[PDB]
Amino acid sequence: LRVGLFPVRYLVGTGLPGAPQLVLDLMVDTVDHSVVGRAAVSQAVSPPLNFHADVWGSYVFRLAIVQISLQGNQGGPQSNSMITFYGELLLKGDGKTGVASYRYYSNGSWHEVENVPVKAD
Repeated sequence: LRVGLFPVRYLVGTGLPGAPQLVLDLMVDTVDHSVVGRAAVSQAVSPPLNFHADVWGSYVFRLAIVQISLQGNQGGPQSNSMITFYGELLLKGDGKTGVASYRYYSNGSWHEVENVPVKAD
């Protein structure tokens, strides 16, 4: 409801057959430097991976990287559900490309995807 917000969609992954794919639909508040949105992790493997989380975090600019830290769960930050997602995006300063790592919880275990490409749109 305040002026300072914009959306952005990031596709995180190598894009290789059978590789994990993370889609982040993010809201960015350029005043408080805060971020909120959704994470979806899928993989065209057998069985199908359909992981989802409400995510939140913040961004920081260092001179040129824009670093976005995210964590997530079922419901968001006011929910007391366990954190099931952590992500760190190291985007180039234009906010359109970069590298990312993340960890997600599924089937009683953590799964980590490290240093994969990031693109917007």
